[PDB]
Amino acid sequence: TAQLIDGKAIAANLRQQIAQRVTERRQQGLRVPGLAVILVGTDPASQVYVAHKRKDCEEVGFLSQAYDLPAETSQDDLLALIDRLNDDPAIDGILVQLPLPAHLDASLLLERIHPDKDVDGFHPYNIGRLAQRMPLLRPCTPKGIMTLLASTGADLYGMDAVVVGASNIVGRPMALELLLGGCTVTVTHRFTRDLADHVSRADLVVVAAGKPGLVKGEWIKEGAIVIDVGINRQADGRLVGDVEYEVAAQRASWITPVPGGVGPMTRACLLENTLHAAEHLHD
Amino acid sequence: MTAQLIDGKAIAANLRQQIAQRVTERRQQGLRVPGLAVILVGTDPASQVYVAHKRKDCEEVGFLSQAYDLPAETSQDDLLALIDRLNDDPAIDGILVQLPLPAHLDASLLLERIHPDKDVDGFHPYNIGRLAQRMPLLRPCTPKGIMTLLASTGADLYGMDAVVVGASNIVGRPMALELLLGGCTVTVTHRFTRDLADHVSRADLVVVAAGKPGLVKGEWIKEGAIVIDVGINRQADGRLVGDVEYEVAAQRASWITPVPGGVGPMTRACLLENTLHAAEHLHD
Repeated sequence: TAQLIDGKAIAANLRQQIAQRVTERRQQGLRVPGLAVILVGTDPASQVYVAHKRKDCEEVGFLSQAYDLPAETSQDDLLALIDRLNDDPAIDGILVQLPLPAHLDASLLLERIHPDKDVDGFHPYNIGRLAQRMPLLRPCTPKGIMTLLASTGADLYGMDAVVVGASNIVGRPMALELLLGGCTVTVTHRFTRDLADHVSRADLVVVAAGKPGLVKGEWIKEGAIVIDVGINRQADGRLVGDVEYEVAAQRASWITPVPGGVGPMTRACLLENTLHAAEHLHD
Repeated sequence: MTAQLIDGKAIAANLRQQIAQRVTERRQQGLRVPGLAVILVGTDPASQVYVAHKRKDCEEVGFLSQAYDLPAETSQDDLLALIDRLNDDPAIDGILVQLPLPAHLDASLLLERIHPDKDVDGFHPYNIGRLAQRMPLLRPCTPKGIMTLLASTGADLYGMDAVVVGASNIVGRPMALELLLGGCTVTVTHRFTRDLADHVSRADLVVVAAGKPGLVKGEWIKEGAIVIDVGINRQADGRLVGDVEYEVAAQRASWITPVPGGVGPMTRACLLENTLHAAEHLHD
């Protein structure tokens, strides 16, 4: 009964729009956006995810620079690579594939990225800027979920929204995006006393919990919008989502099927960030 | 009527002593005294008063003070260079800029020039982002102060339903990030919120920062709730009437802040606490 949000189709529309914009730039003599994607180590998951990023990068016609470093690359060498990419005016976005080898300080390395080239958008400065209602580059997964909400044509102003999975990296950012978008926002987490009462009052539910069946379909308010993205922002391979779909779908006005498009939306908004950076932040 | 009163002025005075006693300990032990550079640009009467308050407190706890009372016409570039020198001075732990600035300066670019490291006010986007991701560097001082007020009640914030009334306010978002880190379930409301009463009346903890007299009705307060009413002026509270209807709220709340209360002293006290922390933990 609920209409379906198709994140995969919206991510494709978004890649298509970015590719066309890039074609309008290149004919106009404007610089093509550059994206450096850095991989360190052997992790099969990370090789697959990085591969999807670069495939999406090529489709959209960005200038791209691959850096497939070996796992024992020093922290300092990696800093010098990030220092050099910041000072390269041909590069608009710098991506450091996660997770990184144990010896590497994850936070130090990621925070070395100029916030205006941090197209993932989770650099602390970027989240802080979102927090104070003037984002530089928005965290791409939350941004991607706002795009999902936008496709429903719903008016978020005054909507009671609930974010389930505060502990997740997307959770706080997601809350800041929804507040920016006009919603009253409740954030819940593992220690929330009565999740059912919070969810049942919500016009909008965003769940990123990685806990199958956590949100009962009975908790969903009639007419609610339900976004179920789990904890993997790069690829959704779940057979069952955090929300119990059947009943949820009987009551929601809009729902994301599971597995859904969180990965493609995340990559699309990542590219969208790279383009914006080029058009707006780098001259 | 029946609510234990949260006294922010007492707590702030108590906190200034501790900073003072710790400074005297460092001074007795030959360790470096924390340094605070306080910048004032222009001559706005309220801004002069507020820096005065900051600098009285700064001298009370025995910090090294550097005062920059600059003229209102001071160039943005000249002010940048001032910030640059202060950033690299090992004697200076905290760099503070009194607001508002004259309108001709890009106040964001200047405030962001400060190393989050020396941002003792704590509202640098980096600092707010670090707080957002559960790994705070220097905590925004007004929200930190509200967390201290709450800690003094002895309450367990874990699984409490908290509501922050004032998203508009510069404190609102950081308040929410503080409350979440403290383990509350947190709802943030603002001018487009529907049924504000329903959100407030479900809350075990209400933090209001609206600058709107009587906005939150005392009848909306949950029985046994903790109620913090700090208005929208972080440096002073001169309201005759608060955001919460005090008389009725006091009959229902377990703890409540009187109004006019201690948001200002608490804010300055936590700013000073961040300077000490900077000195003891972030610098040499």
